[PDB]
Amino acid sequence: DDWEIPDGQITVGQRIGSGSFGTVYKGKWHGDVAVKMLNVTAPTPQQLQAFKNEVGVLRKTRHVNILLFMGYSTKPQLAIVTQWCEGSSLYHHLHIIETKFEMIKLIDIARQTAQGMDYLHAKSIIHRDLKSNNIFLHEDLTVKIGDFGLATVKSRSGSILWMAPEVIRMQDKNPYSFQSDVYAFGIVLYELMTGQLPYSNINNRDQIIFMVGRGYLSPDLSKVRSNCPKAMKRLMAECLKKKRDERPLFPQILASIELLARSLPK
Amino acid sequence: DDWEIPDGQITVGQRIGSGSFGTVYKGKWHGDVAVKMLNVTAPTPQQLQAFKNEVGVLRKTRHVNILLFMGYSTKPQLAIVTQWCEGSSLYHHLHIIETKFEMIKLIDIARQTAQGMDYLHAKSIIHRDLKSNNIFLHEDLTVKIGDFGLATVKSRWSGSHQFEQLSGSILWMAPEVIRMQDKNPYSFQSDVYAFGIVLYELMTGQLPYSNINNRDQIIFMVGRGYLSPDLSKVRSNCPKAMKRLMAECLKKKRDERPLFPQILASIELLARSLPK
Ligand SMILES: CCCS(=O)(=O)Nc1ccc(F)c(NC(=O)c2csc3c(N)ncnc23)c1F
Ligand SMILES: CCCS(=O)(=O)Nc1ccc(F)c(NC(=O)c2csc3c(N)ncnc23)c1F
Repeated sequence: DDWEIPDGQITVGQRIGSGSFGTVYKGKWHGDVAVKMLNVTAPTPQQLQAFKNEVGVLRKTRHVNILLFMGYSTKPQLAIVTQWCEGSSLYHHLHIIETKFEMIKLIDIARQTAQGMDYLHAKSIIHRDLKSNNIFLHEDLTVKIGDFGLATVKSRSGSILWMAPEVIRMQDKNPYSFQSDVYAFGIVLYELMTGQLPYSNINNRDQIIFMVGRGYLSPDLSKVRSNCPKAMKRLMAECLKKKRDERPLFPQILASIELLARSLPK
Repeated sequence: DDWEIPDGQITVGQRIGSGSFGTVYKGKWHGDVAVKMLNVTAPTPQQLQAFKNEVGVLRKTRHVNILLFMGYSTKPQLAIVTQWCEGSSLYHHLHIIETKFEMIKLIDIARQTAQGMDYLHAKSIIHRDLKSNNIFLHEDLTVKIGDFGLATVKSRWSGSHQFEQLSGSILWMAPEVIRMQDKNPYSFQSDVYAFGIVLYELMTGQLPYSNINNRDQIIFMVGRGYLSPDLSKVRSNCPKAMKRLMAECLKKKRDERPLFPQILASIELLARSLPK
């Protein structure tokens, strides 16, 4: 049972992650691992207690498209250990190196991503930050969705682009529904289908923020490339719906992504 | 938490597992899965209870080189559900479709297999049936070790699954195991021995004792120590450290066999001694 990983066992190496929420280092623990060290130095329950509970959510995940939670540290620091992934994140492929994907592959990344989310949701987990930076291309073929945990350890800016309007207008207590995630997905669809971040012709974040939340600005669905199937535009539009209850849930989304997939190379 | 998958959620499809201890099917449940259905025709509380225990073992595993356990069913029949791997088993590649692997790749397959084994052991689980059919090459480049699951349940239900799967792996059995000298011959080391055999498979592209068609004799001879894998068949470009590690691994005397942490060190060492 308990995934406590006693000190001395994990070797820490090369560094990668910034901000708060933690620092991420590439590690070694029965092979190459990833270690996200929260660096929130010396808790102190019930801060300690909260982390143990946050871990509880992670252990509920077992899926090819969800990042493999392997264990957590308490001693050296508070930390979570996951599988390490070769290749780069989708945000990197698309908007940093500009890897041009074949239309067939693009549809597939989407396919897997929806696959993973459907799972997350079926297991009552709201990601609350689905974006192409948290979608990893492992060996550049398999999709691993990460950073969906530790909402709560953050309860006790700059992924605005994926925020649904209800989320964006920091309005009520909990904007986060499955459909909040669906909308974010929509944005990532638009990402794949146009190899671009939305609203790139507006240089004023607050303006984006204001408009998105009011439904005056929305992503420009006509920047999809020609070899992109008509039905993809139809689904993007469905996930991107400003009223949340107009958005499909994932199983239904999944269905559309499959149906339209095996009408493409034929 | 608890992993029981409620009825009729899973979609069974292609039959793949022959086997008299139930069938492996390619399934669908949140994407492609593998479903192994025990089809010992309806328990019997509490075989059921012990079954659930066996999952306790499976849940303990969370490693890239261990076939991802995804959940279990009891509802229609008893079942274990895992990720579906694309690609084929190491058995299939070596012996059925005769894939010639790059020397670098082969050593890598060894490493991973060793890697996963190390972990498997570092969680006090003995495989008891390591062979190249239980080493799966997902996407042709990641080893997922499977079929180490329902140890006790298998060890203790009426049927010829108790027989077949012993016969099914005489080649990988350590001597200690071959001569049923007592109740428990199975060890970290017997696993190391079987691993030593897959090492042979990888380097020789062959099963051992390929020129001894009488299988009853194999059992006698190996148990007595008159027979062991012919290590002069290692393809001429195999690093000579790997040929030594092989020997080290296959030691007839169990306690001369190194354990995985150390094996892993050797494999990683001889890796660095090849491309550069
Ligand atoms: C099961 C996921 C738990 S979580 O907290 O929701 N996500 C989560 C937890 C710990 C991590 F190190 C990471 N990983 C990363 O941030 C990360 C950055 S690069 C990278 C990589 N090449 N392989 C694995 N993980 C990462 C997570 F994505
Ligand atoms: C760690 C998993 C539990 S276990 O009992 O050790 N192994 C185990 C349990 C249920 C399965 F369907 C399988 N899978 C198979 O037998 C199997 C045959 S082909 C195949 C494949 N392409 N991908 C996954 N699994 C399999 C297992 F290997």
